[PDB]
Amino acid sequence: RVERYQSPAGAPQCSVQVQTTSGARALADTLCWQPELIAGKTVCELGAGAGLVSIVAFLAGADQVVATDYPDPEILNSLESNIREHTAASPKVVPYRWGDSPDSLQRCTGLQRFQVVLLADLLSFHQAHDALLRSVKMLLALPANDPTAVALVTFTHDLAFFRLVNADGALIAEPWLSPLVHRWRLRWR
Repeated sequence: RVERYQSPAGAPQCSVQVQTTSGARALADTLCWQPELIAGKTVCELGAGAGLVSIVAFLAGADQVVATDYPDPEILNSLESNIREHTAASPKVVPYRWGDSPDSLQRCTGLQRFQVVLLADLLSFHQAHDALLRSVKMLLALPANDPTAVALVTFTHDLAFFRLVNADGALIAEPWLSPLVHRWRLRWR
């Protein structure tokens, strides 16, 4: 089942066709309107799924996109097949289980941490909220080096994930942009 995507009218502009096995569209939409969010930044996508946001991230001029999903051949292969089919410093596709030390991911890509971290539609399964939090804590660039470091979290209409973040006082979870599907933001401090 091929889902087709193209950016909205009046955006600083490409159509994407991907094999499949919502807030992804929303996070994408944002990236086209505000490419300067990720222009020249290092980007890591958690649960990249079909690969839409990572492809857009690339087309927006990130200096590295590391798209990740669960270590499953079926999903990774097509993730890569989709990402490659729209790439002519190519993005890397790396397996990563939420909560795992990122040593191997940092081995494969050369990056320790990331300036932008993208989380489209990962919020439905609650029992994973903790591992997601810890993942962001481990993957997001530390303020010492990058003060403008950010994790962009988008989801489709609970907010308990963000409750979980703030209770754990390391990161801080704030709303970020108006709803289309909601858009939030994680950050240090």
